Amino acid sequence: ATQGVFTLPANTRFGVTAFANSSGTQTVNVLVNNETAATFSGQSTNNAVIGTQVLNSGSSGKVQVQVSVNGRPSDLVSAQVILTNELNFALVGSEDGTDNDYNDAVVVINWPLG
Amino acid sequence: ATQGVFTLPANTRFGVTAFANSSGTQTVNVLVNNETAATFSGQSTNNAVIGTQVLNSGSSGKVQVQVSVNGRPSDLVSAQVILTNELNFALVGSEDGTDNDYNDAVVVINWPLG
Amino acid sequence: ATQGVFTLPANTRFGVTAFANSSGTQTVNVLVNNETAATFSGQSTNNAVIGTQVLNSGSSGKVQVQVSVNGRPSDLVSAQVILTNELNFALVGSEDGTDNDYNDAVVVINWPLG
Amino acid sequence: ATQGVFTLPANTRFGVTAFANSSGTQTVNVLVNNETAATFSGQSTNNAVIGTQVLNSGSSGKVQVQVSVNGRPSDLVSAQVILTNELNFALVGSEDGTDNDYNDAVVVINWPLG
Ligand SMILES: OC[C@H]1O[C@@H](O)[C@@H](O)[C@@H](O)[C@@H]1O
Ligand SMILES: OC[C@H]1O[C@@H](O)[C@@H](O)[C@@H](O)[C@@H]1O
Ligand SMILES: OC[C@H]1O[C@@H](O)[C@@H](O)[C@@H](O)[C@@H]1O
Ligand SMILES: OC[C@H]1O[C@@H](O)[C@@H](O)[C@@H](O)[C@@H]1O
Ligand SMILES: [Ca+2]
Ligand SMILES: [Ca+2]
Ligand SMILES: [Ca+2]
Ligand SMILES: [Ca+2]
Ligand SMILES: [Ca+2]
Ligand SMILES: [Ca+2]
Ligand SMILES: [Ca+2]
Ligand SMILES: [Ca+2]
Repeated sequence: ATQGVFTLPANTRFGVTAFANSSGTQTVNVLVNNETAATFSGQSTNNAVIGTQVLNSGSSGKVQVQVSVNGRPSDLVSAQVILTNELNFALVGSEDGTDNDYNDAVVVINWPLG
Repeated sequence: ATQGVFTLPANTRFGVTAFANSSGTQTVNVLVNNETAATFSGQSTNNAVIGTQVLNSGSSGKVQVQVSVNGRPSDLVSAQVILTNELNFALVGSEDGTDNDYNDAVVVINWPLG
Repeated sequence: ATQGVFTLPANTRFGVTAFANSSGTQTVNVLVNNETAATFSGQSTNNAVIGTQVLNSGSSGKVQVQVSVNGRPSDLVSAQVILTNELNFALVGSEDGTDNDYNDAVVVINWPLG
Repeated sequence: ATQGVFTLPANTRFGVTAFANSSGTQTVNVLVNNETAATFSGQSTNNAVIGTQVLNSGSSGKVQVQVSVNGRPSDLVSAQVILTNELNFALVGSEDGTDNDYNDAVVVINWPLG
């Protein structure tokens, strides 16, 4: 099944943050309405934040997270969780190799903000 | 925080099912747009299904689950999880006593159907 | 990534219930420690419960859900959610065709029981 | 029900990161085995990261997140989500006022690392 794709309420600000846990340099691309809206690049094996930014879901509300290492797409796992019918978390994990820890690039999207 | 309240897409069919794990008789009430739409009553300490039904979220999409034992409201815990940005689960747990297993009445709402 | 596999606490009773939403007959197989422990078969396009049963996670705690239609494995989506650090839900969705509603066979595993 | 408490596997490294979305200064305290292990303090209404750190769950695996503003405990909401039976997210939201957006202090715990 497709992973890393989330439908957020339209024209809503959200945060996107990425953590790295791999020897390979992680390239995280965030698309809004199928167009790049943010790109984070970094390397860490200690969960360092390689990027964080505030974006707007726009008219479509479509947000997609892509993760690649040296141009090769990583395998993604994702899900959305809503707490008290208000607080949203769009979660993404990714695997660039064979150990399957799926934490090589961890992306967290949260809303609402403010 | 409020628990057991979920905003579903409008006019969408969904399933609601309740399981019981308590000495006390569980009364599960499901409200749609603040009006009763289903009521399940049963007793089991072996996770028996005390009720299952198909409902429609209506114009408001507001769905609220209430659980009580002998007229006394149980304490609720809940959350919504979305898989592959399509499959939805609105989950509710409830505690009628002091052991805090929160499974006395377990309610699962799922959509889409068909 | 692998889906439908969950590690439950050892020797713990859990419930497993399956719902069907497809023209095709759904075959849900539940494995505990890689050995069949339950099999549900049914057909419904109205979220009917095609099976529910209480199982024990055993010494390994490994539980895997398989879904197939006419012998063909469906594509699975899954996740585990824990509420108040006590109530557990192991969720599985499955797609047997091309519309991607992933509800053809919906499986819910819950614990603790009693 | 109690919120903000999570049982992680013993002696496992995990990351904890906090975001702020409130006029009030957020004080996030992380306890491991009931003893303070990290404290973040900051103010932002734009989801700024007020802290991030790597901790070890220790022998007990008990991790608890506390959030307060000017010494007053905020109301918490939380849940744990596991993807592909490997990637873990312990999520916490908090409300310091009356608008109930529960994002005043957002805390994300993730593991495994490396
Ligand atoms: O080479 C990539 C590899 O780097 C290691 O340090 C680990 O983080 C692995 O999970 C990852 O797949
Ligand atoms: O008396 C109510 C009580 O019944 C027991 O059998 C357990 O199921 C408890 O969790 C529940 O609170
Ligand atoms: O033929 C299989 C097909 O049956 C339909 O009724 C729908 O439930 C589809 O989602 C499913 O894939
Ligand atoms: O004064 C506290 C208050 O600050 C505002 O800016 C919002 O972030 C509210 O959600 C928050 O409760
Ligand atoms: Ca890896
Ligand atoms: Ca890794
Ligand atoms: Ca109880
Ligand atoms: Ca009980
Ligand atoms: Ca289908
Ligand atoms: Ca279907
Ligand atoms: Ca607030
Ligand atoms: Ca706020």
